[PDB]
Amino acid sequence: SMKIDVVTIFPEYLQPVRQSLPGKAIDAGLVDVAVHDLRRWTHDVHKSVDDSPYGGGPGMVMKPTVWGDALDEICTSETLLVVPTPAGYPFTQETAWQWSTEDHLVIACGRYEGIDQRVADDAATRMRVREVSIGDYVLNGGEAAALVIIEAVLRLVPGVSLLEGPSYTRPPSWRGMDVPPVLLSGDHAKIAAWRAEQSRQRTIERRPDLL
Amino acid sequence: SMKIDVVTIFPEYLQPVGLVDVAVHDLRRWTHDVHKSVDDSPYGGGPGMVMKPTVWGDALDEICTSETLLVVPTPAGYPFTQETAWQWSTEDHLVIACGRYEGIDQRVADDAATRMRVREVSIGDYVLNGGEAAALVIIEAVLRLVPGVSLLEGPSYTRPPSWRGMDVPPVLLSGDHAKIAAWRAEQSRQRTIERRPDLLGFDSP
Ligand SMILES: COc1cc(COC(=O)c2cn[nH]c2)cc(-c2cccnc2)c1
Ligand SMILES: COc1cc(COC(=O)c2cn[nH]c2)cc(-c2cccnc2)c1
Repeated sequence: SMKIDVVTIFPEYLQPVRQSLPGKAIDAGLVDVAVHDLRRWTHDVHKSVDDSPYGGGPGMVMKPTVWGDALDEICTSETLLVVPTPAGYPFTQETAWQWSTEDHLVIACGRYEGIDQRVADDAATRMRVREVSIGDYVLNGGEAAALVIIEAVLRLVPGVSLLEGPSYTRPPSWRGMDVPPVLLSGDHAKIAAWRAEQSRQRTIERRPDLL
Repeated sequence: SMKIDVVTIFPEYLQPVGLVDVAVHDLRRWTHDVHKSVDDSPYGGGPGMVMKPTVWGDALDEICTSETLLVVPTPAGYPFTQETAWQWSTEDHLVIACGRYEGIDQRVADDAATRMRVREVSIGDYVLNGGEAAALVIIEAVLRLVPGVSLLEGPSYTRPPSWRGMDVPPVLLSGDHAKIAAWRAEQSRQRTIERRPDLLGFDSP
């Protein structure tokens, strides 16, 4: 059973996740994903979520007073607070496996230049906090990263190396290209060895970093 | 200016998407029979189903041209990075083919590559149920680089200068750009070493 809370200034962006949830998983109480508009915790009539950076520079920084109030209300001592950021530790399949057993994830979606660092540092004095990157590219905000994280974790919750090689299905011949005959051979030891070699060759060509 | 076509059996997942136009297409629109079957069991055995080449071939025939960059997200792909985003930001036409089940028949990409440029790419070393979330990541990373639209970044701070008894580092309040530039450098180097030693050419933990 897992609760996921997402905090964002674009709550509609998280409409897809709540759709893709099977009804049976929700009714068996195995999962609950809730999305919260950050501006609910703003203090001023202009609903400000950001301000200029100390020390100057580009972009605005999200306000600690607003985030602090939000996390105070949503988090508990048992919460795993997830903060997507290009500056984070790498989020990998290992990470997804580990988090799939958590009772409560809270994902803080940041925008612009980032979130005042005191938010995470304060939170870390009473809960577990993980700043993570889903990849070495830059996005405008953490919302797309939240979708990726939610999907990678929840598909490892029951009910909710080398690269893989090519897959084939019917028909045996299509636009002049035949399925590799070994796959139709009924020699399953040989098929396994062909697939292993396919995997080795693909990994050398595409991901030599994994060797 | 850029056109992006996304092809998927779950088009409503792409809802959270005039310098660019983005169109989303239901792959089932190119099936011929009632059940609208898009997948079948893998030749050679294995787990899960494989998307059939026939449906994909018909969809891509209509949607792509020889100028098209066909993008296929897959955990088995070349890495999609910021360099990739820069490269694709000047393309006229991206088509993103979103797979489901355990994958797409390899002949779809192989056939496409006889007519156009094809890129199988991974957005990271984790596994998703389908390419749709990866498509959203790729679209965001690329569109923000479209004309008219290393080391890890260190910590950022804004007002107030003291919050819950936690002070903004004093150098950031000093107005000394040289001391500030140097402090930020030491922060970034320190963060990179700790979190991403691979970026500086060191062994991963
Ligand atoms: C909370 O701090 C953030 C968060 C994000 C969104 O996450 C990603 O882009 C990401 C997550 N894994 N890989 C990339 C982006 C920025 C940002 C944007 C532009 C310039 N500088 C910083 C800052
Ligand atoms: C077209 O072939 C695919 C595509 C995808 C979706 O993309 C990603 O998950 C992804 C993209 N970058 N990093 C990860 C997933 C699978 C798949 C799923 C489960 C088991 N095995 C394979 C296959």
